[PDB]
Amino acid sequence: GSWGQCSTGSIQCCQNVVPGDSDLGTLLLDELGIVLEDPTVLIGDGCDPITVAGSSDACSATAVCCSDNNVSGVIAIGCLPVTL
Repeated sequence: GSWGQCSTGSIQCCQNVVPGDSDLGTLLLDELGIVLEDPTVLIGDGCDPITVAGSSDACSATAVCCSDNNVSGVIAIGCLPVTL
């Protein structure tokens, strides 16, 4: 079993990696009623936790690592972009 290399939090594969203060990200989290302590974090909309494959095909959109655990059901908060 392999999630991904990152001890900064949890690894996931985000369909939308957008800044929380981004036009996109801000619109998204506003739709989700998310209170930001740091709007300058990357929020990953459409983010599924990577716990399958354990290979290059472990992510189809964008590989990230979220430091926060608060998910609205599909998003991710505080994600750092990772690859390989």
